[PDB]
Amino acid sequence: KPQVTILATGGTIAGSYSAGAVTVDKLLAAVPAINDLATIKGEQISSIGSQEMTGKVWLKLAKRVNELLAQKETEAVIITHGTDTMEETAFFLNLTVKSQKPVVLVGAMRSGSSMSADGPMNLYNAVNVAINKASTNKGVVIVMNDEIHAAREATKLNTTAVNAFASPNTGKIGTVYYGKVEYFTQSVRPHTLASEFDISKIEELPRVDILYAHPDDTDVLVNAALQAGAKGIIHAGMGNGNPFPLTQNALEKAAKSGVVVARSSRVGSGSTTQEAEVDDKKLGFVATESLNPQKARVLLMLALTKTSDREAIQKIFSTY
Amino acid sequence: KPQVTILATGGTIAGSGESSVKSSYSAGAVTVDKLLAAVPAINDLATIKGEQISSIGSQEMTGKVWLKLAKRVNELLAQKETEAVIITHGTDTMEETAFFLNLTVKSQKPVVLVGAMRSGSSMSADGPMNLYNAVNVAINKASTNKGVVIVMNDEIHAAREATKLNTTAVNAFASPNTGKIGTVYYGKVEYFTQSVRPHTLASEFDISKIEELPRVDILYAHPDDTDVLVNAALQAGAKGIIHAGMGNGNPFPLTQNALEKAAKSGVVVARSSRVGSGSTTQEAEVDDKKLGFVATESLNPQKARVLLMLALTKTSDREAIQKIFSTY
Amino acid sequence: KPQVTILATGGTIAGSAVTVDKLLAAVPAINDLATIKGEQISSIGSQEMTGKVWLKLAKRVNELLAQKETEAVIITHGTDTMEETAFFLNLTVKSQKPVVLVGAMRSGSSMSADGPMNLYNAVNVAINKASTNKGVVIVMNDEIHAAREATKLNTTAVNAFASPNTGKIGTVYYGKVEYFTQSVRPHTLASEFDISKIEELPRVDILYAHPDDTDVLVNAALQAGAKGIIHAGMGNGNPFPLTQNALEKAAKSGVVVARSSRVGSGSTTQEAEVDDKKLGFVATESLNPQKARVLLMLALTKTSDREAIQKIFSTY
Amino acid sequence: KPQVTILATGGTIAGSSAGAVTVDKLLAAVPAINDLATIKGEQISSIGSQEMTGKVWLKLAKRVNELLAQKETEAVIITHGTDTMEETAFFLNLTVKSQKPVVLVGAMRSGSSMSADGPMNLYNAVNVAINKASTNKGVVIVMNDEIHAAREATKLNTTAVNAFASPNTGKIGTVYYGKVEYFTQSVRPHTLASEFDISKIEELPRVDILYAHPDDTDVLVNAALQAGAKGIIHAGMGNGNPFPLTQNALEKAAKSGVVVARSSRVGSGSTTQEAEVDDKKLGFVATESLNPQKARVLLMLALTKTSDREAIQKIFSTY
Ligand SMILES: N[C@@H](CCC(=O)O)C(=O)O
Ligand SMILES: N[C@@H](CCC(=O)O)C(=O)O
Ligand SMILES: N[C@@H](CCC(=O)O)C(=O)O
Ligand SMILES: N[C@@H](CCC(=O)O)C(=O)O
Repeated sequence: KPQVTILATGGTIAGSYSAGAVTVDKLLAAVPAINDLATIKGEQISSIGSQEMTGKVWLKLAKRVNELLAQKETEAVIITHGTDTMEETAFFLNLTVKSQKPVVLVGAMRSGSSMSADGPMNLYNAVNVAINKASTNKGVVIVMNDEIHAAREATKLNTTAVNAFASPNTGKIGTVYYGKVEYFTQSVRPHTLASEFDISKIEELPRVDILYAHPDDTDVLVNAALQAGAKGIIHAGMGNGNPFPLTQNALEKAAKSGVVVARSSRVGSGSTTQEAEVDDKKLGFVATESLNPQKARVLLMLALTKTSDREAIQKIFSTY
Repeated sequence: KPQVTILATGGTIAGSGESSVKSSYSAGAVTVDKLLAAVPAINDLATIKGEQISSIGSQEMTGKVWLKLAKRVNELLAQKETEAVIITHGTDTMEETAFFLNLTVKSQKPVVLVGAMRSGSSMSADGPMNLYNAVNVAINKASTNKGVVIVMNDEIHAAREATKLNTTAVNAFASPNTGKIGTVYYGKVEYFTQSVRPHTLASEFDISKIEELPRVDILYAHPDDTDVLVNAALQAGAKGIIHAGMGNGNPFPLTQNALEKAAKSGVVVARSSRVGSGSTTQEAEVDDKKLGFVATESLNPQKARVLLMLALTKTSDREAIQKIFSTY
Repeated sequence: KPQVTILATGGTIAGSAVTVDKLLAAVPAINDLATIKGEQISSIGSQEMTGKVWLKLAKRVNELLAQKETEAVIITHGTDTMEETAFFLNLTVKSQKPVVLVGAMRSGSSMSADGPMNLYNAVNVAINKASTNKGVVIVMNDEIHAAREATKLNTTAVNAFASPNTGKIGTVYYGKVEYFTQSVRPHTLASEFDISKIEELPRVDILYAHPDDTDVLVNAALQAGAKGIIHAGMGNGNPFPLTQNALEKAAKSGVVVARSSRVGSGSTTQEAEVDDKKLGFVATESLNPQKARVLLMLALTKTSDREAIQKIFSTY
Repeated sequence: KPQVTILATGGTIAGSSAGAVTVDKLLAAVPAINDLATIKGEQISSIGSQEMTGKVWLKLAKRVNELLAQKETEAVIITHGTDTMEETAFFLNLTVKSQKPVVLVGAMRSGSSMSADGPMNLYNAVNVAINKASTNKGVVIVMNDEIHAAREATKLNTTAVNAFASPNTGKIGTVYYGKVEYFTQSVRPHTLASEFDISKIEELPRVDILYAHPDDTDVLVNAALQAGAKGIIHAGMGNGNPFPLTQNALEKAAKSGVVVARSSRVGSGSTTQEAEVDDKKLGFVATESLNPQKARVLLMLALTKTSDREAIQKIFSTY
């Protein structure tokens, strides 16, 4: 049997021999068929809802994943996670885990005690994906609702639906249906081993704020973010990354002062492009291209561990 | 043939390199004359008058322009000879304008917003067809009492439901919680559904005597979030805050504490979501009655901001504002 | 509390009339919402459905909703052809009272079975005051879909149901029901169809278009006594030439040929590439082949006139 | 600048010597193309895509193979009607023996229409064809600023300019005013990796498609058998399920040596093995994550090599 570690970041996503953590033992009690597929070890990394996630928990999680996958006996890692910010954690890991071994994030849109709880099947499927030979070198994945999503592309796109996860710019890379795993595509953007980021010696991540653009917008939130020590700002702009004039002036000021301003969009999908209506080279801004504000924040945070140069950060957004 | 006024809020959404000026007819505004020159088939469908209400990209829109636009639409539709109004508009904030109008226009006559995702000078510009289709929708008898609509990419979207969901695509407009209410294909209009949420004549909002709208900020939630943007919004005089929360409208704890403070101080805090679709629900993880918050339900942050702005012209009571979000 | 009848046909629905009693044992919270009566109308997978079962079901629903004590009907049904049954009922049930169809994409004995929640939500929709006069609805995966618009769009997903031309009309989330839109196409009471005295429905075949297509399937359908043919055409309802010739023959012989599309969404339009008036064809517009077949079947109970059938497709 | 051949299968997709009049009209309508590449043109057929036939597919595939064998040819672009572009693309994806780009492109709106999509689609298609990252992606469809893998692409709407989709996987890349970016690629074998070879083939095997529904029939199966069908795609209800009467007739067809492959009418997802239909007992193949029309193409090619159930199942589980 392959050996897999499940890292829990909160409560049980399913249900209502010790693997080595009470949450994971409850999961194995709820979904006993998992034991036929793999030898499961368990650890409790944090005990929070995903809306309480912090960079400190991310760094801890990434370092631990790296240390687990460096072990000869460990075939893969599964992380149970709240759905609200699973995309951010998955993306962070996708650029910080230095292995080709599978890393799978999984959660549940419905409570484990609910009628028609999604967790049991999601978890079962996640274990099957983790142990599948074809999952090697796919990068970090999210497995939800019979679907396998690349971490670069995945987002929570609905407040409540069991099918809330989507990859709006590319679609799912594969399927998993009652444990049967099939890949149809893979990301051609560099991840994991190919990533230039290394967080092994990092204790705190740089501060990056996100601003929400709208008509009759303001400068006061840019200024508050500067005042609070923001190293970067993601601007979730109107349409193709467009700011209101008053806000643009403030962002220009921010940029001149050494804070990295990266243009994303509030709309939900598509690329926030270079050489559209905003003169990024003149104003000192970066275009985040085909990401979303929350995932752009993650990438900018990592970029800021290496550099605050406009051109080098643009190149990072145009690569990853 | 019916008489329709096209209100332009910026440049031409169709054509390039046109003249306004032709011997047979003008409409009363250069932008609109250029539209007619670019799409001459429009003149067979309706008698077109034109006005220039503003001259901006939609990313520069302001409450002042919205008030001006709404009052003018109300005037135009009060005229016996005016069958409908079409507003040409930038795509970036067309959804906010449409939604504002949907709650402030006191008529059953059609109001149609239309734009173009591609420049009129571009290869394969979408504006000419979008505009032609918009005119056909504006004059169609079935468009009466549908509320304010957006017409883009052969589709008719209810203002309550519409959003720009993509940065660049000609098909960027969607109604993610309900779909389009109708279609328009080479001018052929069909409706399949209609909103059952009150709009236009049935709206309780009235902006005829309003000069400035209340200030409502929007915040973007994320892990390791902060209190400093709530505080800055309070300091700047925010009457309301839309919180674009994680998942089903969930805040980070530090931010929640600041929002609770904001609520206690009389600022209306309304929970929406960053995710893109679905309802930010009551009686989920956030105790809204205890904390003093409103749940915006099936809107999005930007449209929730509009509704809260209008609500704040009448009241800042939590229960009354919740009822407004649960009605409109 | 309101009285509701659940009709089982049934499919694989909740838990590991007896079927309805098992549902109530699996989802006991339903008993707090309504007084549930149960009947077994058929005992089949929905891939075995027939016009005889549809007629029986519709007559029974009409009888039940004519009763003063009956607030609504819920029909448990297999997912494969739920859309066809819902659409049929939408044009044949003569009442404003709610009719809700509900099923499950996963077996009731499966991990994470969808049936229990679907059923619970369906009862809540059936008894909601806003569900009156919405027409027949499908309730699946927290969503309320109008029968006219609904289709099964995926082979296996719990979210397989969609309304690709319009979206869902409402939501139901842990029993909380909200409507955001409603159909403006006539249904139920406003329908001109009446099946109370009908024992067999007219035969309507469906053909699948493709490059290098054939005439032999048109001919076989004619030979087998087809009163209508739905052609699931390429793109905007377009036939291969050999097939078109055969369909023209079929039309001249009195068989109604209606153009739909294989693509999955959008309207198969009039006045596109196919000269329908010349060739003798009807354009089905914004339906799909399977639902167009239902509507043509009903139309054929009243008429086989091209213009009248086009008017029916342009109305319903 | 790179040399690219545009093969036209019908009229102009844009506007109202490269070596073919259609292609010269395209260059007149979209002159910016000439800055990107040296364009040669050929007229392979002169038809709407609803009139496509295997004969035109064979001709097209052989010609593409010839053109890409030429050192001077960087890529091929094929202008095509939208209705059956997905079939032609899928066929070429399994028959073109090269890593050089092959790009299919069309227009949902007529070139003479207001807001015609052809000019931009064509411009974008040339940019994709000449991009270095398009090598070894397989055959692609370029429409509405999107790059779709041939295996996954389908026309999903009757009229919309955004009618093309990849419902099981999404687009593999984007092209926006000529700027090309790939985000994914297919991991299913295509082009050079395909086992199919049509260089000596003159006619493809006959494969019919049947549309399933309640109260279904056996007469269409029988007519297809009578007409010489080597295979039948059954577009089944839900997860590839037949009506009983029809299943009996398909079982008969299978026993008689006709390959029966189960797909679905629904639009997306896999028609799976080991669901409600006992394929091994009845003699059927499950087409998995394709659609009826593309399953037909793959079965047609499979039938040039074998009519064995197990070998055809393996083909559907591979490509
Ligand atoms: N807000 C919770 C919801 C539970 C879930 O859907 O995962 C979380 O993300 O932690
Ligand atoms: N972003 C500008 C450009 C035009 C458009 O995209 O509609 C605007 O919103 O006005
Ligand atoms: N194909 C079966 C699946 C089981 C179910 O849907 O209940 C049916 O349509 O009945
Ligand atoms: N049905 C025609 C029209 C052109 C088009 O839609 O691309 C074809 O496919 O050739």
